[PDB]
Amino acid sequence: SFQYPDVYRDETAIQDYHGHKVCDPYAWLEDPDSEQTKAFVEAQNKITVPFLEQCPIRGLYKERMTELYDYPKYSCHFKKGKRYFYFYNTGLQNQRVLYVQDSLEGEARVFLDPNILSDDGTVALRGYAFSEDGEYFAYGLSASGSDWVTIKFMKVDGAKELPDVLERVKFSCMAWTHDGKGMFYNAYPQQDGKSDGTETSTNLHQKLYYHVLGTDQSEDILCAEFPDEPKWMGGAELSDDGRYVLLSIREGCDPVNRLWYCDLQQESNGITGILKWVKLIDNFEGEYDYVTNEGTVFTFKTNRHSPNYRLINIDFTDPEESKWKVLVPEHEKDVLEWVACVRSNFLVLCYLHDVKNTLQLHDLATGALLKIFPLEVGSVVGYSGQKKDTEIFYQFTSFLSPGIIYHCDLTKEELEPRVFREVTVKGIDASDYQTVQIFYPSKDGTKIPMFIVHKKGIKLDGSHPAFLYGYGGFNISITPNYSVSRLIFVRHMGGVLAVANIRGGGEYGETWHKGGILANKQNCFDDFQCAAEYLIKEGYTSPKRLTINGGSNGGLLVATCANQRPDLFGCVIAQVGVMDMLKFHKYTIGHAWTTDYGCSDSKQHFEWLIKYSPLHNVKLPEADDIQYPSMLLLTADHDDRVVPLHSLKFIATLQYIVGRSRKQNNPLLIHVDTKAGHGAGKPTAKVIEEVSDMFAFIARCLNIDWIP
Ligand SMILES: O=C([C@@H]1CCCN1C(=O)CCCN1C(=O)NC(c2ccccc2)(c2ccccc2)C1=O)N1CCCC1
Repeated sequence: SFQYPDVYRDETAIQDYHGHKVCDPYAWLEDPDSEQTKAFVEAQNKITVPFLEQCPIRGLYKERMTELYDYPKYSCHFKKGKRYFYFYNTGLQNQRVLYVQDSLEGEARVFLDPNILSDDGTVALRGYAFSEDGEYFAYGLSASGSDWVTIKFMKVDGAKELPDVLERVKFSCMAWTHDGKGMFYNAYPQQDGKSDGTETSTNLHQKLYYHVLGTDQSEDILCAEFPDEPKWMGGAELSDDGRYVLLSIREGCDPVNRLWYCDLQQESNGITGILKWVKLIDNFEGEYDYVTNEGTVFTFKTNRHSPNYRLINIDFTDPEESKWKVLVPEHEKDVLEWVACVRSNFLVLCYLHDVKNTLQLHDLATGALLKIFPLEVGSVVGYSGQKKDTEIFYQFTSFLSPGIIYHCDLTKEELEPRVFREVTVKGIDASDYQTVQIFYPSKDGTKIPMFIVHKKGIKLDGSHPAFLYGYGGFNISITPNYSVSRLIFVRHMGGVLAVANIRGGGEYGETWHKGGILANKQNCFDDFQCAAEYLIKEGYTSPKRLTINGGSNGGLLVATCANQRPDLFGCVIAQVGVMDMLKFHKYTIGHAWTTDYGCSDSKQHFEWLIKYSPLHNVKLPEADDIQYPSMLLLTADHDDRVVPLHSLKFIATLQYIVGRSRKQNNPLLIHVDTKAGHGAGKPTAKVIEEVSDMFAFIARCLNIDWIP
């Protein structure tokens, strides 16, 4: 009932990659500003939108979604100075709001409402930092979902807006020096062309500046720069005593960093230029994440010779590795997620035990286990408690639990944590659904964890629509989260939810990470393909009714699996994904992902990439009874994280190579949203629209009837 647009093929766009010749006939789609690209985007949306709204389930869904998603969304309370703050979204607000109250008992008042900044909610808060005395506040503002940030400042008492403004900020830190004179932050060199998120220009030479309040940005002090290394990025932070400036130098997305420090008492007259950095750890062999310090003895969470991480103390007066003391040895199985120091000498260790979180209280001096905090199965997605705090707050979330915030007064003999707040989403009955965690072997036998959710009592006859989700990369762990959107799939679409913790992530330490990157990248596609076969063999679903979803790095995942095993799925939703594995390093911050995929500039890497690159491996099955799965690619014009050209070229390729076939009846579509980016800061209204599209696609393609 619909035909695809004619898209010019530049058959002369041939490039040589180490003796190999590859044709990129839609390379012209790499210019966001051309009239041709604009005409192409407008045309594609001209066929997608209608098709999506033509589904009577789309409105049913959006309605249901609007009611179920309408619940109070709170964040952990956190104390800065003598006041308390917490984010709160009454329900369907575009962006959450920052509240402030002088007392846990006192009345809270609005502090910062990003909602009065843009009628549609596409201006989001991206990063904030309070001054040591909690008397001054700084926050980053992002428009249309770009990573680019604008740092503004506020006076806490009275919530007065200051005139200071910092531009050209991206992937920056925010560290105030304890004297309250200024803050450290990162910026990029003023470059030609635009800088609003629609550009594809590569970000290099990020520098470290220091901004003194009450001055103009032209006056900022350059405190660190690496002109010999364009890719390095140095984030800064102050130690608990405000005496040292710790600079973590990073290159790429690997769990490793260089560690230089600066003794602020050694600076002749303060911060007037490039600091007298001491190159403590001058290499990229391991990650060193700062926890706390006592005098010159610093406590760090590291992964050095410890794939599952551990805590170690370093004395800046005797730095020799041969002298580091192990505070909390590495666990043989559990991965030490993060650590916090609270109440002067308490350590909060959060572990990942079989894709589940656990909280324990340890002693700083010896590092001995003091207490375990009971936690049901799920994850901790919120926490507050600084070294100066005498109490802690943490938020628990699961597949059927919207979230419980717990409190614990650490100044009491009996450390009994009590429930501070508990959210519930009526219209959904947890008692009706069951969560189960299984382990299935992959092509090489490696047992892989997977979560499974569905209504109780379902008969495993492969007659149920299944939704399999996954990421698989960059040391990212997919733990239990609440998702109204997905629960409506189970309840009103009789579907089965399942999440595979395939290799490439960090569910099992760096070892797990390295098991799915560079040369072992194919391991990620095998693990995920095996999870689909498992669900099909065990009776949960059938290929014709199995949908797979992934976003960003996970978009590469599903896009690649569709290419390698199209017979295994009946629907594919790839969100803002990577498709051109040959040039991803050429745009914006793509050069950073090479530590996981490699670079096509190397003849050794090229060989791995050319084997799975979604864009270069589209091919119509030779088998007559086999066609490509229905496919929906979601992208946006301001995604400066993963440029849209990846999806643009990939779709053009699909419709030409496959869409043009006679046996192809399954639609290959794309939707390019406007005024939105990679996903962070996306307004509540745009997000309701997105899921309504995704599930309208499934229901219409798999022909699923709604269940009241
Ligand atoms: O968005 C992404 C991936 C995954 C998440 C982070 N990411 C990024 O591409 C992160 C880009 C920006 N960035 C770096 O290039 N290094 C990080 C870093 C982030 C996480 C882990 C290690 C380093 C950094 C540098 C200095 C100081 C602090 C942090 C950072 O934020 N992808 C989209 C396409 C596939 C990968």
